[PDB]
Amino acid sequence: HWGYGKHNGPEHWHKDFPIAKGERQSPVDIDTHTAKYDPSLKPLSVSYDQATSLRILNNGHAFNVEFDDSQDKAVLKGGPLDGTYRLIQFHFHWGSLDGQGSEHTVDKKKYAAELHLVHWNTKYGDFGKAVQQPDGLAVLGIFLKVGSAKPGLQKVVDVLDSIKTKGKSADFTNFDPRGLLPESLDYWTYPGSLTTPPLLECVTWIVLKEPISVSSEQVLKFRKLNFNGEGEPEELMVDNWRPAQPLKNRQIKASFK
Ligand SMILES: Cc1ccc(O)c(S)c1
Ligand SMILES: [Zn+2]
Repeated sequence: HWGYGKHNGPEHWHKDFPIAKGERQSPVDIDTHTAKYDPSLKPLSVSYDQATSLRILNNGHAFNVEFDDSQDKAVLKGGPLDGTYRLIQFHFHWGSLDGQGSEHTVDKKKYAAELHLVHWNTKYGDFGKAVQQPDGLAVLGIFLKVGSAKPGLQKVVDVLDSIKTKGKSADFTNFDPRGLLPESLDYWTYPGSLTTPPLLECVTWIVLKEPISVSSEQVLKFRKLNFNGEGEPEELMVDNWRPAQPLKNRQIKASFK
């Protein structure tokens, strides 16, 4: 099945998921000079004060920090969005080397990793019905660069050794995703897709301009995770990013001058 290696990586995914060569695939390169400022974008509203994390899971492709999305807590609205989108999980994509890892790129620059905070449009009732709709998801994408540590990330880094391999989970309560956000909410936005199979075209992407800084030791610990299950040959969970896809008939809009 699918993954990130030579035989089952991004160049292969189209055979099981033909939408891989669709009209609104993600990620894309963000050409900052041609992304036009849109003064009709309303400001972005991230309301994470009542977020309830539950668990962290190694799914064999990344790790997910999962949230209780059974009530009106942890919502994203405003910006380009009509309505309210509820946080369900976040995960990262990262590299084997600090010079690569992000899925979106900014004027072809690759960051060391990228955070995806995944939210579903509450008008569709749950995640599974929302990924059947073209406006079902909003993903807040945040770039990571290597420099100073991100103190708000440490509780995640410290739990990773308990979920080394595919299928492992760990209780992960009371984690506050506000500690993963940069100062500014200036962003670029465009219509796209999941960047992993099943590659569904449901996503309004909101990619923050300001990266967060994480330390070299924090990212090194992401790179000790494993794609394989326990008892299987070790394959380090690194380079779980899809490269940029054709922009096709899309415009990227900037929230800022
Ligand atoms: C499950 C899932 C939801 C949203 C996403 O952007 C990605 S990459 C994966
Ligand atoms: Zn992702």
